[PDB]
Amino acid sequence: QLKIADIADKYVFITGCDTGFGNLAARTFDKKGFRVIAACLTESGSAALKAKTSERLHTVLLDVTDPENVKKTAQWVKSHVGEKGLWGLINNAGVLGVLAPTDWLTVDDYREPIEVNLFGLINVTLNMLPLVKKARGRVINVSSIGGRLAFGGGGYTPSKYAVEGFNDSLRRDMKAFGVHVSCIEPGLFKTELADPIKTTEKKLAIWKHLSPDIKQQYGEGYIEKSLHRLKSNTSSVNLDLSLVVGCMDHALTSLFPKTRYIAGKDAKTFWIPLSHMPAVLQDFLLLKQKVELANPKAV
Amino acid sequence: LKIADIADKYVFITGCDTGFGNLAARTFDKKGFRVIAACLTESGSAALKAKTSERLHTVLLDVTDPENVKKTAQWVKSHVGEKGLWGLINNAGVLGVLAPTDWLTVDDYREPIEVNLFGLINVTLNMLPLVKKARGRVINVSSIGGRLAFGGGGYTPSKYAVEGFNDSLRRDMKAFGVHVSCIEPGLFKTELADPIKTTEKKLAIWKHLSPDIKQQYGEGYIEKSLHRLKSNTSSVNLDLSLVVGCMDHALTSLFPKTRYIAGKDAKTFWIPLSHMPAVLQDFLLLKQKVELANPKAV
Ligand SMILES: NC(=O)C1=CN([C@@H]2O[C@H](COP(=O)(O)OP(=O)(O)OC[C@H]3O[C@@H](n4cnc5c(N)ncnc54)[C@H](O)[C@@H]3O)[C@@H](O)[C@H]2O)C=CC1
Ligand SMILES: NC(=O)C1=CN([C@@H]2O[C@H](COP(=O)(O)OP(=O)(O)OC[C@H]3O[C@@H](n4cnc5c(N)ncnc54)[C@H](O)[C@@H]3O)[C@@H](O)[C@H]2O)C=CC1
Repeated sequence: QLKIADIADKYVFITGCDTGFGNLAARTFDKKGFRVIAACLTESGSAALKAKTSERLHTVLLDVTDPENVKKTAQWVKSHVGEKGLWGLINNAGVLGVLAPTDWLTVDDYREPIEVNLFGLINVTLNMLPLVKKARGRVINVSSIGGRLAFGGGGYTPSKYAVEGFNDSLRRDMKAFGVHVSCIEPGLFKTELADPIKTTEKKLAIWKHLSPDIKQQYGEGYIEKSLHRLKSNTSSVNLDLSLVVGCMDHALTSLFPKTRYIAGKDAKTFWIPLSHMPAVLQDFLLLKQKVELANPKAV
Repeated sequence: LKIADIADKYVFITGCDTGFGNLAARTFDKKGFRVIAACLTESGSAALKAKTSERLHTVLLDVTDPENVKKTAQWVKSHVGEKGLWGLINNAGVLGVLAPTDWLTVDDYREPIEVNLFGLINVTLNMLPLVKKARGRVINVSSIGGRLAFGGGGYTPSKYAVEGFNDSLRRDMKAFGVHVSCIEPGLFKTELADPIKTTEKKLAIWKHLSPDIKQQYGEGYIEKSLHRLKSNTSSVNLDLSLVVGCMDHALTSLFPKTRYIAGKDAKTFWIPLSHMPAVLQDFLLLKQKVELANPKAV
């Protein structure tokens, strides 16, 4: 294979490096000899990341939903990289948000995941884009199988579908500047994103204030019956985060970066294939394992 | 065959002032449905009332106003009583600012996402108990723009998002016998997409654009891009009834489809192109795009 040269002279900006993919990426690209700028949400996230990495790495406190903070951070990066520009932007920061049946939710429940996963990713992209153009560099967007195949109710799937759409508008707009745009679609991975207990604890808070009608339709025990089911399929979840960082690595360092990478044997052989199937067949296969409502005719 | 007792069934349609929503309100009124036509403007609803039977009611709805949506859902709940709401057609939408991504701020993305996604979701969540009651139909108007990305701006993200929400809703509602249909129109002559309106927004943005971007694209880029939009306004459907016919099948068929494609453009070019890898989409979609004056001026 043909890799790029002068990795040591190139800067990579990564969002959400406190935990998960972003943290392993910051550490992996620091070892590789890139100059990493690791955006962290929390002081302890950045202190633990600094403590584990070389002097080539800098950390910045970034909340991607704070437009002043994003603009300041882009100003800082612009001074520091000067005429090298910014070789690599990895939009990794994301949250699950509330995940529940659609008919349990209000529109406000949809706001948080869209604000981080879409608006935050867009604003960071628009603020760094002049620097990535300058370097003729790489924008890497972290999507989800949830951006090709809808999860249950909540803003996560809409936010990820939207990222897929923005990613393609950006790729086509940037082809003229020699800037490559790569979309990464991970399967299910053990990170801090998706915590069966955290997810069940949010469903229970919603249940507490849910109308009598919905409670009668689903039935008492629905939440706990559907946790016994989530836990039946927690074995088939990747613990190897490097399958995703390897994809970021190829998108950063390959002379021929792919427009889409799929991480996880789950994703390559089940989820993405299922995303190409007509809805009749997706609904058939996805609904086979769903908890029966107590009183569906109580409408 | 078709359902029975069309005359006993209510259909709520958003954005009936103009375009698909207007033709749908009129077509379903003629068909003998009891239409509740949500209009953005007083003059939109006065002209719609004036052209339709006494079976039709109009309500003033801004889908981005959550108080207005909740009030309208209360009004509908009283009026349909125990029939519930047989049909919800989420039709209301706007294009927003359409321009190269590197011209835009995040704020430019907000309006189309607020109408096309948040507005559609909030109207859906407020009417859903009534649609469950009727064991009825939710019909979401997407776009080829929700399967294949248009230029920069929030329209394509909003439409991709609708496609995602549509599938979450279909799967959540299968247990209540509620069917969910997604309509993907090609390009149609409505008030949505107006080459002159689109060019007039690009020019206002140009006026405040950084020296760097202006050098890269070059003076005349916008006007060269209008000469090109106007070269391909022949290949734009004038027959809005191709879309309302799809809504009709989704409302009245015992076997409503999960997705309808309207336009010969959409069936034979756009949707096929949406299944191709990016190398091939970018090849075909970029062939006809205005060369930048100084792309290396970065
Ligand atoms: N782990 C999985 O199974 C899947 C993960 N993904 C995506 O991978 C990306 C990374 O998440 P994971 O590493 O899995 O989880 P994680 O929660 O461990 O990492 C997400 C990161 O986002 C940061 N973050 C959250 N809100 C932020 C904000 N407002 N501003 C700045 N940073 C913020 C957190 O500090 C954290 O470092 C996300 O975009 C997620 O949607 C994709 C598909 C599924
Ligand atoms: N016309 C086309 O070629 C295409 C249209 N579509 C979709 O068709 C749908 C209907 O639009 P068209 O009839 O084509 O355009 P249009 O502009 O003629 O109709 C849109 C309707 O939405 C209403 N509306 C706009 N903002 C609103 C708000 N905040 N609250 C309530 N109502 C509001 C307007 O009053 C109007 O009646 C849209 O969702 C659009 O995205 C799909 C693909 C392309």
